[PDB]
Amino acid sequence: VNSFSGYLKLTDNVYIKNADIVEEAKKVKPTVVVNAANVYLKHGGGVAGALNKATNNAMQVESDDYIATNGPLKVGGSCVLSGHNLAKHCLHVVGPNVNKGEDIQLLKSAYENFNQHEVLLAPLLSAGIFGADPIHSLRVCVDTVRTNVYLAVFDKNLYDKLVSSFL
Ligand SMILES: O=C(O)CNC(=O)c1cccc(O)c1
Repeated sequence: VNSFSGYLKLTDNVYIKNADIVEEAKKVKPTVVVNAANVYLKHGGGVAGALNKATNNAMQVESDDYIATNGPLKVGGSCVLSGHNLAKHCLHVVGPNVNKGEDIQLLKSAYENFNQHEVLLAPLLSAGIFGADPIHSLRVCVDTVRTNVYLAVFDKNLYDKLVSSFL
């Protein structure tokens, strides 16, 4: 038994809710929140900007030190950093950005990072401003992630379509 409430069960291990992931992280304070990162950890908008804003920019300060030491992530890659006031840890995962020409086949590699963590609060990777079809992203999630994932979908209209079209 964990602290997540009001999620619709899709599979053995995948759960979904219409929720602001920032508000969800503040309420639950999960072990791991997933950020929809880019390779530079420049948290300007969507999930990364909202979580970064909720940390009062401490996520961006930490991220800049990480990049100055280690260089950019890979598309499909991740790093673990502090969760600040939102979570124990933030798993920054880079899904492919369709609006930048990145290989959508990298979405499965991106989701494989979640398997290193027993439980996560996460967005649908490569959805929103990353330009992928959220229906596709949910299918890859269900077919790739084996650990327990709690998906927060910001848009109520998209949430209802994700549930009602789920195979
Ligand atoms: O849910 C998604 O797939 C995309 N969500 C966002 O971009 C987002 C989530 C929470 C706050 C916010 O300003 C944007």
